[PDB]
Amino acid sequence: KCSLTGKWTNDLGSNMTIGAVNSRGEFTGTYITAVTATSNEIKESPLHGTQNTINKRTQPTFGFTVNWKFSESTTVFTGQCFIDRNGKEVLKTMWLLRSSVNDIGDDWKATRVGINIFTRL
Amino acid sequence: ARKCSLTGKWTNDLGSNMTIGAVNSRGEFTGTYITAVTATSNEIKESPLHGTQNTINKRTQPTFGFTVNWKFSESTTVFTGQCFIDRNGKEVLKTMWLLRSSVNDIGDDWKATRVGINIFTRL
Amino acid sequence: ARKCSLTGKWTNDLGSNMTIGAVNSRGEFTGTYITAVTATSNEIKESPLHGTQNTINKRTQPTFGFTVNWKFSESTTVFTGQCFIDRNGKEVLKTMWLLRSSVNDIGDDWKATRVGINIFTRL
Amino acid sequence: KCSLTGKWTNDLGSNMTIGAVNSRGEFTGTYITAVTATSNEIKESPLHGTQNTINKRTQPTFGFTVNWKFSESTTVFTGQCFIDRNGKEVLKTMWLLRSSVNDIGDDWKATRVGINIFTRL
Ligand SMILES: CC(=O)N1C(=O)N[C@@H]2[C@H](CCCCC(=O)O)SC[C@@H]21
Ligand SMILES: CC(=O)N1C(=O)N[C@@H]2[C@H](CCCCC(=O)O)SC[C@@H]21
Ligand SMILES: CC(=O)N1C(=O)N[C@@H]2[C@H](CCCCC(=O)O)SC[C@@H]21
Ligand SMILES: CC(=O)N1C(=O)N[C@@H]2[C@H](CCCCC(=O)O)SC[C@@H]21
Ligand SMILES: *[C@@H]1O[C@H](CO)[C@@H](O)[C@H](O)[C@H]1NC(C)=O
Ligand SMILES: *[C@@H]1O[C@H](CO)[C@@H](O)[C@H](O)[C@H]1NC(C)=O
Ligand SMILES: *[C@@H]1O[C@H](CO)[C@@H](O)[C@H](O)[C@H]1NC(C)=O
Ligand SMILES: *[C@@H]1O[C@H](CO)[C@@H](O)[C@H](O)[C@H]1NC(C)=O
Repeated sequence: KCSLTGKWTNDLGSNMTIGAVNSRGEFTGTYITAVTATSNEIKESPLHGTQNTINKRTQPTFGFTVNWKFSESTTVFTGQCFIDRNGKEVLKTMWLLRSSVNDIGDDWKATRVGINIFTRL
Repeated sequence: ARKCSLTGKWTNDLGSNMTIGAVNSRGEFTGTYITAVTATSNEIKESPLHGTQNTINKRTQPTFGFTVNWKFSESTTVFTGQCFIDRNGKEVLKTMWLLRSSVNDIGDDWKATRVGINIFTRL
Repeated sequence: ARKCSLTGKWTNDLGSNMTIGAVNSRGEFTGTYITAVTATSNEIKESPLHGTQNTINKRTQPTFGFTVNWKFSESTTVFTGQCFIDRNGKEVLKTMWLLRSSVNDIGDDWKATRVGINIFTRL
Repeated sequence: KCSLTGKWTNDLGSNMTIGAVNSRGEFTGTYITAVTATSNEIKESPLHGTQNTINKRTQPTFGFTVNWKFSESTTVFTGQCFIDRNGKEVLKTMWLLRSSVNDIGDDWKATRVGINIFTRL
C-alpha cells in the first residue's frame, strides 16, 4: 500500500515525479534538483528504478538512478516507502553521487554520500 | 584511448557476475546479476538490474548507476561508478553500492543501509 | 558570526545524547555518548568518545570527527561533520557516521559497515 | 591478537603509524597521505582513535580520526583488524572525508566515502 507513484519534494526543495509502477516493479520518473555540485545550469533529468515486490510488502524498498542531463555525473538513491495509519507516505532514502574524474588514480574522491527524505506534493 | 563500454559479462572482486545488455540512445540498459555472496540464507536467484550510463559530452569513460531488484529477498541494492580504461588497457568498472534492507518500522530506518565498494572486470 | 563550539551537551534527532568536554589547543576532545537505540540485545551503557576538531585557519564553523568506543557491543562508530551556526543563530552539528560491526570471517567484511546521518542540537 | 600498533601502508601509497594501544583501547598515530582533494601541499597529520576492547576480541573493530594539518577537512576511518593462520594482519576499513563548506545550505555535498585496506609496512 505505500506507493511510489506521485509528485514528491525533499528537504532541500528538489522535486521528483514517479509514474506508474509496473508488475515487474519498474518505474520511470523525472528529477528537478534545487542544488548542484556543478556550475552548469540545472535541467530536469530522467530517472529509472524499481520497487522490490518480494512478499508484496506494504512498505517496499526501492532504488533508482538519476541520469543528470547537465553534468557528467550520476546519482543513485535507495530506500523504503513508509505509510502511516492515515495513508501519509514518506520515502526515506540514502544516495551516492558519482562525479566523473579523468584519471583512474582520482577514483577514490569521486563518490559523495547523503540522505534524503521525500514527502508527497 | 578506447571507449569503455558497459555491455558484456562482468565479474566482481567477490566473484559475483552480472551481464549488461546493449545501451540504448537514452543511455538505458538492462541486465542480470548473480551474486556470489549474500546477506540472507534464502537460496540465491539470478536478479534483474536496470540502469543508465551518462552520455553528457560523450565521454569515453562514462559514469553510470543501476538498481538490482533482488528476487530472493526484500532488499534493493544500488551501484554507481565509472567505466575506466585501466593503466594496463583493460576496461574496469569502479563502483560503490548501497544495500537497503527492509525494516518493519520507521524508527529502525537508521540501521537499514550498508555501503561498500566493488570492482568489476569483463568475463 | 558566533564561533561554533563542540563543548556541551547535545541531543540528536533519535533521542541519543552526547556530552563533549573542553577542546584543547591541538583540537582534541573527549566525551560520553548515551545512545537511545542499539543494534544488539545488550543493555545500553554510556560509552566514551574521542575526537578532534580541525583548527586550520581557525574557522568559526570547523569540521571535526570522533570515534565512539561502545562499552556494550563489539562495534565501533565514527562520526564526522561540521559545527554550523544555523540560519536562526543556534549551533547545530551536521554529521555522517559509519557503524562498523564485528564479523568473524574476512569474507563477510563487505556486510559490516552501515552509514547514516545525524543532526545534533544543544541540550 | 590482531594489533593496530605498527606502520601501515594502503592501497594508494599512503602511510600511517599507530603507537601503543592503552588498556582503554586508545591510540595516537600519524598519517602521511599520498593523495589529496585540496591543492595545498601535503603535511604529515595526527590521528587519534580507539579499538573496541569488549570480550578482548582477537580481531577487534576500531575507528580513528585524521586531523589534517594542510586543509580544513577531517577524515574518519572505521574497520576491523584481521589476522591469519601465520600472523599476517590486514586492516579493512571504510572512511568518510568531510570537507569544509561555508554555508550550511551546501552541507549535502560535503562528505565523500570510500574504502581502504592497510597492510603492514
Ligand atoms: C537533496 C539532495 O540531497 N540532493 C538533491 O536533491 N540534489 C543533490 C544532487 C544533485 C546532483 C546534480 C548533478 C551534479 O551536481 O553533478 S543528488 C543529491 C542531492
Ligand atoms: C560483491 C559485493 O560487495 N556484493 C555482491 O556482489 N553481492 C552483495 C550484496 C547482495 C545482496 C543480496 C540480497 C540480500 O542479501 O538481501 S550487493 C553488495 C554485495
Ligand atoms: C541516531 C543515530 O543515527 N545513531 C545513534 O545515536 N545511535 C545509533 C548507533 C548506535 C550503535 C550502538 C552500538 C551497537 O548497537 O552496535 S550509532 C548511529 C546511530
Ligand atoms: C587511500 C585513501 O582512500 N585515502 C588516503 O590515504 N588519502 C585520501 C584522503 C586524504 C584527505 C587529505 C585532506 C584533504 O584533501 O582535504 S582520506 C581518504 C583517502
Ligand atoms: C518544486 O515544486 C514547487 C511548487 O510546486 C516550486 O515552488 C519549486 O520551485 C519546485 N522546485 C524546483 C527545484 O523546481
Ligand atoms: C561467474 O561466472 C564463472 C565463469 O563462468 C562461473 O564459473 C561462476 O560460477 C560464476 N559465479 C557465480 C556466482 O555464478
Ligand atoms: C537525553 O537527555 C534527556 C534530558 O535529560 C533525557 O530525558 C533523555 O532520557 C536522554 N536520552 C537518553 C537516550 O538517555
Ligand atoms: C610510504 O612509506 C614508503 C616506504 O618508506 C615510501 O616509499 C612512500 O613514499 C611513503 N608514502 C608516502 C605518501 O609518504
